[PDB]
Amino acid sequence: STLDGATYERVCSDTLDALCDYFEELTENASELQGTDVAYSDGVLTVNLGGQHGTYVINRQTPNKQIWLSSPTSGPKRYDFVGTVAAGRWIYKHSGQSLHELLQQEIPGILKSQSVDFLRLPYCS
Repeated sequence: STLDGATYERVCSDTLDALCDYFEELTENASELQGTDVAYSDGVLTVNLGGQHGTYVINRQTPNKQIWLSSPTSGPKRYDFVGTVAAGRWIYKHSGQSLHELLQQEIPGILKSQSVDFLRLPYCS
């Protein structure tokens, strides 16, 4: 393939909607961590983890049929989808790790209060 426009929109929506839900799950449980907030609109997911840890941005970029990521520690990446509507993952041309594996690497050390597993979410097969 590539995912055509309609399929990309469905897969991207499912991927990002679930990530938003999970980041809300993690940050609403971490009640002791102040200055955190999750915002989500227009295909842009914002995870502000405070003044020390910075802000993640994960967003749909429709013209490119990609998901873009900016991490306060590892910087920017553009992800393409590989797979089908049934199962797939988001991959970046200069890393072996999927989007969700990157978050699994970087987030647990920040949210030490939580048991973190991004690999249970849709579209990281």
